[PDB]
Amino acid sequence: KDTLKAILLELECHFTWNLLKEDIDLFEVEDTIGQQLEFLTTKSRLALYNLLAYVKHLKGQNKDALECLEQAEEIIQQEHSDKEEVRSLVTWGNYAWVYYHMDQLEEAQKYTGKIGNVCKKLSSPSNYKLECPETDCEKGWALLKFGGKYYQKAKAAFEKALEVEPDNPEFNIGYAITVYRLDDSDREGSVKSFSLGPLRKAVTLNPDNSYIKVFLALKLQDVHAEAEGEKYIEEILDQISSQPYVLRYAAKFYRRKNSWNKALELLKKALEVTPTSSFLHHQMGLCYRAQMIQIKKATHNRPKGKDKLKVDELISSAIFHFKAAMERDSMFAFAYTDLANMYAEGGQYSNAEDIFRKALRLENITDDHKHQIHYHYGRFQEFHRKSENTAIHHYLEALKVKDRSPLRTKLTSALKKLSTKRLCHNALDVQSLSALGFVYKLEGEKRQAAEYYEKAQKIDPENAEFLTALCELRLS
RNA sequence: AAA
Ligand SMILES: [Mg+2]
Repeated sequence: KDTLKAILLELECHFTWNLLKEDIDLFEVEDTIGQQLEFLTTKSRLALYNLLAYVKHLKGQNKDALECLEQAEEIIQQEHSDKEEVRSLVTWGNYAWVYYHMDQLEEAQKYTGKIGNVCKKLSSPSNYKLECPETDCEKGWALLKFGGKYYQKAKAAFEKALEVEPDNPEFNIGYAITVYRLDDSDREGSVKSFSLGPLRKAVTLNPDNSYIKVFLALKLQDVHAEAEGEKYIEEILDQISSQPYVLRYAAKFYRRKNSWNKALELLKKALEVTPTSSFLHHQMGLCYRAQMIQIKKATHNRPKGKDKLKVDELISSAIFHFKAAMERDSMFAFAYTDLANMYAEGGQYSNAEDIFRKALRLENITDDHKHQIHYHYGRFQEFHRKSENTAIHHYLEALKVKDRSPLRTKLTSALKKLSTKRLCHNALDVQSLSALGFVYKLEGEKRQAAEYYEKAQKIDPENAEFLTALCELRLS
């Protein structure tokens, strides 16, 4: 039996790719995968059903997982008659792992052995896995689905597949999309457009694919070629209909151009197809907020008459959708911050607070996103609740979690104004002392940082944070 | 899916 458990780990499939269930909302993934099967016909059905099966096992539904794996076998027979045996390895891997979890050891073995046989047949240098670009590609996609944390591992996976077939249409889409997301991940300030080239190439290799095209259009918006982008959008919309995975990215395009009504039209159309989508609900709320803001700016932050009436309607709508986004994807960090921010604007602080505090307890979202929550809660504390003590705290956490980001200077500027103010009132305010300590340390003003920590330590001598700072402050 |  220990021999079997050893062999399982050697297999190449979802069970050995470190896809941790904690890093996602299991229901959202299971749901959206289901929706991708119905409404994203470009993507591999065999891959989605292999992934679905694994997801279902993470939900503790091993019986349904097998059923999913059966669908895959049928798809293997259908789409991959030729190259049947080699397309079965991942499916067979999930089978062996799923049966092992159901304590059907004899059955689990039947699959590993079935996998072993195929490996020597096409003698790969490994006994229970065969390196393959299509599998590297499936790997890339599963990784992507498990969120921000996996993007680099995803990128590499596609890179491994493209190493073999640099001109494969499918492979290029995966890579291009991955680099496109990494353009929007862990930004330090300005926008990134490493993905522009790979998308160019992806599109050329996939002429009829409007899903890949929409990313090129958005990436062209990002780099101030809005004209070229919008023409790409118009071409797509006249070329496809009611494909939620395409309409929603066109909606985004229009939204940023401030064409909110046209964005709302496209979203709504995507919605009647896929009404539970957290993507769509977020984008909707964003449009209502923006429209709401446009009015406030046009009335110097104090609308009267039908304006105030409209603004309150927009707020309520934006709340409805942010909440929907949040309820559908418990891992959707910006669903929480936008919801709470809108509750704040609405003056329902109790609701703002409850949403923020849930967002502050998400352990497994990325540091970049943790960082944004600390930032927004900090502002809520400062401007709505007027608690400078609490805001200073959260600006510090934001920087501690991620110190180089487009928020860096908003955070250090805020910490400096607040700490100075509070120190003009009480020169012995410790939190404010360690605050300027931390910031000056961050800015490289090593001496001023030391002075601030020394004043802090004089007040709170055996503080292990201030002792640590002064030390590491002496170590350059 | 925010900036
Ligand atoms: Mg999603």
